[PDB]
Amino acid sequence: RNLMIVDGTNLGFRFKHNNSKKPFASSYVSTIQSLAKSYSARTTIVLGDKGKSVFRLEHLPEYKGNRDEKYAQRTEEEKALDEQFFEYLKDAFELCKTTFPTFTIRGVEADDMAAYIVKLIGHLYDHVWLISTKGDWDTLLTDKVSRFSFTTRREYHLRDMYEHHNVDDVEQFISLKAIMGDLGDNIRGVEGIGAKRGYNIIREFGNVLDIIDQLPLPGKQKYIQNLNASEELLFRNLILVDLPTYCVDAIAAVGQDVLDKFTKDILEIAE
Ligand SMILES: [Cl-]
Ligand SMILES: [Cl-]
Ligand SMILES: [Cl-]
Ligand SMILES: [Mg+2]
Repeated sequence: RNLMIVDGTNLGFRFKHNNSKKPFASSYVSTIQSLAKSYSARTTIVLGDKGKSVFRLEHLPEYKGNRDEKYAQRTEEEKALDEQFFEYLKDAFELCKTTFPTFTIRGVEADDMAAYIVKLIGHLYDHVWLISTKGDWDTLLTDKVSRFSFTTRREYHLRDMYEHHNVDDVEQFISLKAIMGDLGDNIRGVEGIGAKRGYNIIREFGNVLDIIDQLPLPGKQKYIQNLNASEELLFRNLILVDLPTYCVDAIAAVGQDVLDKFTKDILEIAE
């Protein structure tokens, strides 16, 4: 009765250390099978990353530049080990494809594919279970869309949004992420705004688009002065973090034909 969407590269890292040394294709597929039973998945779709986010790099050339730097500073042995891991992950994906619908699209993040699948076919299922450790995927939560993380073991539901993310709803989460950015993705945020302040700002003035319309905001605090100077950053960050709004555009960035093919494939699966 449910749809299960697997963040497949993310799952591969589950046992990254182990998965770099010995082949894991059979274990990988049996994990997905176990998850599908646990979550009563009538349909299971596995996603992988391939290349870099063309859409996000066009908006922010420095996007995930910290991650690129780390890869570039690997020792030759670290790199070989990673190359081994990715060869094993490729084998895992190939085996996976024999059993489950499995997609990679060069230049498109798994995030965008997942968001688009939920939009396109989520209505056909009782519940949608997202298998990912990425907090960014909680921009997709609803009354009928939840996430499971293998690292934390938590099942993430919309009703628990404040516990998880210091906001009450997805619109707020998206706006807060835009305001705060993310060090890990090399996305700058507005100086002096923590989760508390940001939530309070959103509850006062509205979402980031509403905030932008009201600049300059009243208030003497330095973090308000910082916000008032940040129209460009806020608008760009919203594009970078608002998965539901931009997921179609992010797929279309690599070719309308590629988006059309993906749409066709997903609708076939859901029939
Ligand atoms: Cl590599
Ligand atoms: Cl700032
Ligand atoms: Cl704060
Ligand atoms: Mg991110």
